[PDB]
Amino acid sequence: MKLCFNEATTLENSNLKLDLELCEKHGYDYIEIRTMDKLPEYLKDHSLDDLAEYFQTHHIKPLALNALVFFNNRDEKGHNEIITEFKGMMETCKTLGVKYVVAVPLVTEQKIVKEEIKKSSVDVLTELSDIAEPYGVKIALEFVGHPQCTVNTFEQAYEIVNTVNRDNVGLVLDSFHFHAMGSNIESLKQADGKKIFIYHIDDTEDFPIGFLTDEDRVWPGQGAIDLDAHLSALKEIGFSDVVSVELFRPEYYKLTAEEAIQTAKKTTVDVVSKYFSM
Ligand SMILES: [Zn+2]
Repeated sequence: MKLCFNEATTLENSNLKLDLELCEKHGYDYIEIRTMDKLPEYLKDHSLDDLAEYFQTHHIKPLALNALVFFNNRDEKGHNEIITEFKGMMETCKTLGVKYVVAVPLVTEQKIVKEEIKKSSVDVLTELSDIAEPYGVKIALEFVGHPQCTVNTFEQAYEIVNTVNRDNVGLVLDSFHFHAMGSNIESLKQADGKKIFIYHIDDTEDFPIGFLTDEDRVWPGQGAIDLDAHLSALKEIGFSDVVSVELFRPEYYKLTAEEAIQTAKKTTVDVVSKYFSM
């Protein structure tokens, strides 16, 4: 299983240029690039070709672009924003050789029946799939374990992906999100491992579901998530391609970029290697 770094982990104490240097130095195989801040920032004094050249000349590679944000249940205008951004991301993936694009469900206070959220998510993901085919890029749906996220549990997200039924549409299994709204481990055990594109590892303080937010995450193994169950299930269903460490804890932004990157690696490797050869 390959090791990947998610820039959220050093959101406030690093930048893409530094993340690349340190992740490369510390044996990471992949990095997930943030499109809403890290990449634009990097592009202020670098070109996409510079970045493409970097990947061509170093071990580390770009696993995915992070977040086509709020793709489902949008009005005409919002849908336009989503499609326009995804089309733009396709060009970026092509230039940098990126394999995945993570998609995040709509977060809203509006109550929408599940069948409406499903129909919209399936229709939009199918449209994104159609767009991605000529680029060979795959879409990874990351359900978010938040009470205001329209798709917040594993089974709901899996049902959507299975209904889309496209080889280039899968899931991002994030341990925190799985735990955050109480997804059932049995649902994961019965899932097709091939539909899991990316595994985001993390952990969390033991607050009840509904109260949990991303700032509550802590390093893998230092929290209350039954990671043993998650890892055992992933192994059982055949997933084993990659694990990316994603944290949003303010506390860790107080560390240097390197301390965070090295700690993210050690905690992740020490937990995951008990189930997978890395
Ligand atoms: Zn995640």
